[PDB]
Amino acid sequence: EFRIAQDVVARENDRRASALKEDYEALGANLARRGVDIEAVTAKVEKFFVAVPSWGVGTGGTRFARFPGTGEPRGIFDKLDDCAVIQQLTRATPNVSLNIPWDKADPKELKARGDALGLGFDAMNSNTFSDAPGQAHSYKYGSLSHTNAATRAQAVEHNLECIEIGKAIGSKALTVWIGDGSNFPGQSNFTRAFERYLSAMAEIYKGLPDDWKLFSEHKMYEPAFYSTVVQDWGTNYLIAQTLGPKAQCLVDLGHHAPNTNIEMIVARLIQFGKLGGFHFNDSKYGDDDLDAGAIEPYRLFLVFNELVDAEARGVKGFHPAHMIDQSHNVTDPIESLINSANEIRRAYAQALLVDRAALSGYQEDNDALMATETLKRAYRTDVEPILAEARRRTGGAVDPVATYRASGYRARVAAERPASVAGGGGIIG
Amino acid sequence: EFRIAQDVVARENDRRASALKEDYEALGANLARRGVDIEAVTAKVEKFFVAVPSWGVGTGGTRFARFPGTGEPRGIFDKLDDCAVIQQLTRATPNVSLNIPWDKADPKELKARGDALGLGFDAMNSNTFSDAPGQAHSYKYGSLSHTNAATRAQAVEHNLECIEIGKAIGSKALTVWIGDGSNFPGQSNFTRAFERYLSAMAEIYKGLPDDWKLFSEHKMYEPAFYSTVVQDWGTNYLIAQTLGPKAQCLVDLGHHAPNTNIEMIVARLIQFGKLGGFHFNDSKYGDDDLDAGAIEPYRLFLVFNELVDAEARGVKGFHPAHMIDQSHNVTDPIESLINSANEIRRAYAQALLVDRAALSGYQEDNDALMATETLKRAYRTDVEPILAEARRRTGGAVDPVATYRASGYRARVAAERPA
Amino acid sequence: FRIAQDVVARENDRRASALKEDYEALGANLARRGVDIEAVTAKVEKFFVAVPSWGVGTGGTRFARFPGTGEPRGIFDKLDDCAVIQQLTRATPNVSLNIPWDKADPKELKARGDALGLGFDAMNSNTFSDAPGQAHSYKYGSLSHTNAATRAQAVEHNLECIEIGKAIGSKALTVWIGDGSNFPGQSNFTRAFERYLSAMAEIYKGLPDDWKLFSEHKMYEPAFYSTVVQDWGTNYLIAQTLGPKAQCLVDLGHHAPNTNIEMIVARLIQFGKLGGFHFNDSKYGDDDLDAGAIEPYRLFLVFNELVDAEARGVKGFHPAHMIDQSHNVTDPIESLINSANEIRRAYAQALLVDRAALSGYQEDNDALMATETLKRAYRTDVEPILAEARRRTGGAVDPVATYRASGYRARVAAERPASVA
Amino acid sequence: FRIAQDVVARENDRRASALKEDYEALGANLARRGVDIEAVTAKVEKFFVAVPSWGVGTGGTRFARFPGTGEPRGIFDKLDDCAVIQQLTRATPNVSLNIPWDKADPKELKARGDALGLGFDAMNSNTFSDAPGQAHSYKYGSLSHTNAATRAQAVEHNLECIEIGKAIGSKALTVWIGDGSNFPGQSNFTRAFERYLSAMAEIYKGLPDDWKLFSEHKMYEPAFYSTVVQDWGTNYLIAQTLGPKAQCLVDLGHHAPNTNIEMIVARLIQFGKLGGFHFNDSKYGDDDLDAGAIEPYRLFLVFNELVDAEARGVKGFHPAHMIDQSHNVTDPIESLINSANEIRRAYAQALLVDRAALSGYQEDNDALMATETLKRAYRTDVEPILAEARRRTGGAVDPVATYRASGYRARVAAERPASVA
Ligand SMILES: O=C[C@H](O)[C@H](O)[C@H](O)[C@H](O)CO
Ligand SMILES: O=C[C@H](O)[C@H](O)[C@H](O)[C@H](O)CO
Ligand SMILES: O=C[C@H](O)[C@H](O)[C@H](O)[C@H](O)CO
Ligand SMILES: OC[C@H]1O[C@H](O)[C@H](O)[C@H](O)[C@@H]1O
Ligand SMILES: [Mn+2]
Ligand SMILES: [Mn+2]
Ligand SMILES: [Mn+2]
Ligand SMILES: [Mn+2]
Ligand SMILES: [Mn+2]
Ligand SMILES: [Mn+2]
Ligand SMILES: [Mn+2]
Ligand SMILES: [Mn+2]
Ligand SMILES: [Mn+2]
Ligand SMILES: [Mn+2]
Repeated sequence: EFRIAQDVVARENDRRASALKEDYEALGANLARRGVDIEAVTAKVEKFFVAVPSWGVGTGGTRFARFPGTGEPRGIFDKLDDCAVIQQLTRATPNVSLNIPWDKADPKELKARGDALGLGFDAMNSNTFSDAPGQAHSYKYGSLSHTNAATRAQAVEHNLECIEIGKAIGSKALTVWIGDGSNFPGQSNFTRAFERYLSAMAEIYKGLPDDWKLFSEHKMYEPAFYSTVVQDWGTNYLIAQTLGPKAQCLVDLGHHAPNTNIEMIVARLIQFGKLGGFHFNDSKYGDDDLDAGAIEPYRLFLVFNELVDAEARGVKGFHPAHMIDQSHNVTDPIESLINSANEIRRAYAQALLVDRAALSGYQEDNDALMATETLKRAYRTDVEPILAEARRRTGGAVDPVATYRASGYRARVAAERPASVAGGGGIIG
Repeated sequence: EFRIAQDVVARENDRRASALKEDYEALGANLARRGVDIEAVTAKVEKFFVAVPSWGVGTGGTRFARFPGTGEPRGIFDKLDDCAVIQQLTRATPNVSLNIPWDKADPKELKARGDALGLGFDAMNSNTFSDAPGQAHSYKYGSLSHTNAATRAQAVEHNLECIEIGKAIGSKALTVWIGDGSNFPGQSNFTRAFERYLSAMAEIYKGLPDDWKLFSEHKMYEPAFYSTVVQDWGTNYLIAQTLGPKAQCLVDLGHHAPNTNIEMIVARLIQFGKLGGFHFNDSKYGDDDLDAGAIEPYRLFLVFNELVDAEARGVKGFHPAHMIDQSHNVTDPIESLINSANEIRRAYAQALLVDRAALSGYQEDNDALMATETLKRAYRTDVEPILAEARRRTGGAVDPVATYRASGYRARVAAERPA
Repeated sequence: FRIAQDVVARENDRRASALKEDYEALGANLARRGVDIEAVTAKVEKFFVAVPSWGVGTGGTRFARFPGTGEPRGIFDKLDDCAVIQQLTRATPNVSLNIPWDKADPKELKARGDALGLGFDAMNSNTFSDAPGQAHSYKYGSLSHTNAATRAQAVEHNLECIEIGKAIGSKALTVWIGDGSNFPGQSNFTRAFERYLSAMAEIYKGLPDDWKLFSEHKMYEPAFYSTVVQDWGTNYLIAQTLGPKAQCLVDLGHHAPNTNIEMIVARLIQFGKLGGFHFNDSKYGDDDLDAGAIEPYRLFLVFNELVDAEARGVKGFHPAHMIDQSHNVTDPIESLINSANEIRRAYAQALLVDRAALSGYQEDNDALMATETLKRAYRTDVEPILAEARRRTGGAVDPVATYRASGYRARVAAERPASVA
Repeated sequence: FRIAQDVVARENDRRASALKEDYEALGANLARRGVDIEAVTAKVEKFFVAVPSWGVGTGGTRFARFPGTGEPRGIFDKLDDCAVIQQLTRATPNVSLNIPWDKADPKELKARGDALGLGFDAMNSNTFSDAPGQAHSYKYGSLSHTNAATRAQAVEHNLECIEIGKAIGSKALTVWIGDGSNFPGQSNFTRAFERYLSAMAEIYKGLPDDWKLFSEHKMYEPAFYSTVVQDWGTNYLIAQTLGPKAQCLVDLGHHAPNTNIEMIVARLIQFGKLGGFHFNDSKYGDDDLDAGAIEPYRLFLVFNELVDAEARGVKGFHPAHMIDQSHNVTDPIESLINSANEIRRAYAQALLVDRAALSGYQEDNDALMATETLKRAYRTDVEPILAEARRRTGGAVDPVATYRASGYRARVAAERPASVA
């Protein structure tokens, strides 16, 4: 299937192939003068992928309000039709992460619907941070770390169910993020709470296929505003080290304390082989979940700088699971995921342009200036031509968001899907 | 009328009377040694009030979920009943802060309900951060500073409506907080948006009654995640200075950047007569909206230190409006509000024990240590006996939450309000 | 007796009647809550925190340093001042030394300590500033410097600190370094850490059987982009890699804005890697302000974790308590005196927590009463206990006051010359 | 000429050919975008940023300082080093002096400056550290000190700074103080601020008609609890209270974590009180790192505000640009060279922003395209424009590379004595 009319793609691409040729040829000539074959970079770029969050093709909100756009996806199947667009146009998101029970549906259908749309399935995402209809036990005071054995068991039961559904759709991992924490001093005993969590997580580990991975994800706060059981990579690490070889750490860029050097944390987890994967997005204040690289692009480059360095240093057995974890509250969800996904590839490409040998040289002789400049020369290089050409050759659009608006897709699904109503967000009932 | 049976309050008070006498008298003995009449403090304490927020009477939540308890208030009228409990037991919340359209109801009836319940109404809170049913223009991209004239006109009109309702219930102020901002660089033109906002607030100021005040409330972020038109007290001051004398700044404790010295911002505003009021709550990470004092009680005391100091220095016409802006996601909203209110009186109480003569002296001699230590001798004093005696003398409960749970009130309203 | 016994006496007498009233009032009040003020005072009496030798002198910032009168000229002077603090508070029997700032003949240090009734806490190495003669500079690092020769020299200095430590009775080595980078790309994170790990292992080898090696993390400063030991997570990896004797030292002001510090303490305790603390208060960065002066509640919440571990019966849990501060605008001695009191104050209040009730409210997810349970403890003015504790052990009911009355500062001011160049 | 003309020429001819390729490529790409590359280059050529006399010397922290070789000592060595920066970058024709640090005979300063091809930017008073002989200490504050005489001394010093300034061609006086407190209660916030506003009025009077007075805010350091001029809010209160000649100065690293700095800029511009900037970068606090070495996009966003100010043709908008960094682990010159380069880059890119389309996407609340419109400019490698601008004005294609080729560091190292060989 083709969510976008192939003629629209070819059309809009042809309307740009002229400029693209110039820019590309000019950049390839520059990189050439720098001992780099723009063709090897491009080659690698077309093969780099990140997963799109199913809960991301819909409009997000805040506790204060939600302002839905038009043609909002009604369910998981609609959401899949949308991601198919992002993939067709960028060729960088051939996989979708699901959230249960949100995208709960007949596995045969999901798998079937994806095969038609040319989409696969990334890591399963359990949900014990909200109560579903008929749920016997509330998650108000926690889930996997709740003081009630029955509630923890139910929480464990859910994650287990998530693994079955994923096993059936082709998923190879389970990411566990919970809001388990406390809003007040004394409310929780940090130790007992964690101990409970570790044990509960241990039972989930048993139900993990032999070729699967369990990813735990840390966050400093929200929904818990005083303490969070899985608050930082430190704790996260302790979890991965305890659970077993199949348990790794998930790093969501916007979940760190103000000014945290996030790229070091990536390196530390890589060092001890516990970097399960990422959750790309950007922010300025807290867990803002903004478009990848929209606020701090250099930071995103520095995170990939560690990733490429490991990739280059022959770090055997290093295939992190990349995913986009964003909330689009004031833009078309599709356009954002499209560009956020491209910004990720931009960062990657620039990281592949760094003179690794020259860098080591400067690090070794403590030449701080040239070291940081060595990185900058790569970051400064406008890799758009490479990202564009990569898309074109793989059958994507030279200019993704442009082709999309020209295809009219939004007005289209908008005419097929019911109208959404703007409402509160959760600060009150 | 009394939401809580008077016989239960009396019972629960006699039960603790003996102890309170012991503690109060020991405290009086201690304070007299420090040359402080415990009586004069109790006298001022039972006169300190702070209004409860209607939107805090029910369980709040986050963008990730909302976990309601039992007997949640069905509407504004339910909320007023629960606010009546809070006032009956603490005698510190004789007023309620409403939000329109959230609490929209017939002014005449709200007024009626309030009078019967012994409650009054504090500043009105306009709501142009969310779309009301039927609304012509969406506030998705802003309100008072929206690029589209029609949307700004609609925003202005909403606030003017808010003024009409409040005039009707005995309210004398309009607090304006908006989420206007941008989530991306370039998405907005900082100055132009601000210019629009000022122009829009100017119109509201124009329709403001002359026995009313206009409070603007700054916030660093949320809902906007890159820029916010009214981001800090700097922008806020510009705003109030421009609008006129009836427009002041409202300080919400959790709306500041990390490590910000908030008490200083409070002094500065008083110095330039632009401190309209507070939105009390506590926090640790962002605008957490936690019970006041539950995270940083000392920070709360320092804010009150500036309030009590202003009165000491002689500042005139300073009567900031005290309000509680909290969200209670995992506790009985009512019990939370009860202690938050008490905690606020606690900070005020201790700030009144500060020997200003001694303090001033150490400041002049640059004796930093004795200076800081002078504040600490006040803050370290357990003033609970004074807070309890004050409630006891004014019809309240020695142990508010204790008497509340003994009333089984929550079980009662949970039966009257199917879930 | 650095302070005349009659001064201490006279001053205690003048305040005896009030201490009696407040103490007995607090005793009654506490008795009503099922707490033995007596049992608390007795425990408070035995809570000791080590004073840093480098804190008894006026500290400064990169912009300036405003010394006071009577600044100590050397380690022996500092010890004399440390004895003033211990005599009056009775909460600081030990002193933490810094090599090479305090380097001196171990036998004289030991003798001056014994004579003053002072012992020596953990030894602190210094490879964050060059010393004269140094064959290699620590500009670009020390234990993790790219140059092996530089790392060797850092390792040697640490072993040397151990030797000095053994002679004066010390039982641990604390290692804090500025090693890091100010520019992205300057250092290869992983490689700099492997180097450090390799260097620390060697130091570990030189540890006595009854010694411990403490690694202290810090988010930034002097490194402004990356610090090798940046947070408790990296710190944990170090403790776990080096061995049983290796633990983590937590300095309150070394964390990112808003970091829940008490949790980290809880985490290290659970995994047996809580070596000790460096107490001090802060508001913006590693301010090193007097403990409890800014956030007294946070201090109490850290101690709540400390007292709870005891309550859970964690075995082999004996963390090293030390005060790590800089006093830039007060009399170093007066600040350390009160900082010591604030900590005993936090500790005291932690002991007043009705944990049986706390455990109840926690299990019942009664968040409000839970938090309220801690507050009942924290809101108690424990000063009478701290003062009575001092009296019974020969300290001053009002330390700073007795110190001012003794004219000590003025005395040492007339005895010590100010540094001119 | 500090650096040899044949070296510059040599290094430039060496890179001139490839520069041509890149430059013509950008002019091409910028043409298909509707931009005249030669228009940008002409403006870039005239973008100047003052160089701090204290920046040419290796910086340090409260823990240590590792001076490099050939350290300039005394204002004269310093001017000689700043001259290297101006010659190779051509973007720093003027120097900011700090009194008393660079105190000397005005006539000789002015004389030495013309000899080197340097002017003198705003004067910088210093009442945050005590100088030898000083009657009163600034330990507890200067312009806001509680002691009248201490404040008179500060006023007078600043006034002296204006006189030194008038004699060398300076037109403004920047006033940054450490004044604040480290403990709650120590200072009475309002009273201290009143004493400061009163003293500042005194200085204001000494300002010539064309002279301006810049006050600089800082969240913390050296004060660790509260600072008199803590934020831009207080700053504004000061500038609008002292008068038309007094404006606010904004040092990028003096803001609370996560603060939106470019917005503060806008707000001040709109109100005619943006006196100028102090460029540098940070990640934690006032790290005072090389501009754009940490968050280059933020530098651009600040500059996007500065450039838009030109277009909207704003009034009273004439910001004094100064670099205020501290180089602790690199050659002070090389750093200042690339910092001044990074600043021009920001400017160059902000200048490529299609204001028309931007404003278009703003009114339509088309946020994604709006942000993408900024990304199109910022994403453009404007180095070819930077090098070309340098080449046309007598600068070097690759400043640091030419600097290194000139072997200048080694030269001054041989002329100036270190502390140790
Ligand atoms: O904040 C929550 C984390 O980003 C999790 O990955 C979460 O599952 C995601 O936001 C979708 O719910
Ligand atoms: O962040 C919101 C501010 O605190 C406002 O006062 C708001 O109206 C209040 O929180 C109600 O939601
Ligand atoms: O920030 C530095 C840490 O406090 C270290 O413990 C340091 O060695 C101490 O301050 C003494 O210099
Ligand atoms: O003294 C160095 C500089 O650093 C300070 O933080 C301020 O930026 C001020 O400009 C001062 O002159
Ligand atoms: Mn995530
Ligand atoms: Mn940042
Ligand atoms: Mn998130
Ligand atoms: Mn508020
Ligand atoms: Mn804090
Ligand atoms: Mn709020
Ligand atoms: Mn320390
Ligand atoms: Mn420290
Ligand atoms: Mn500056
Ligand atoms: Mn600075």
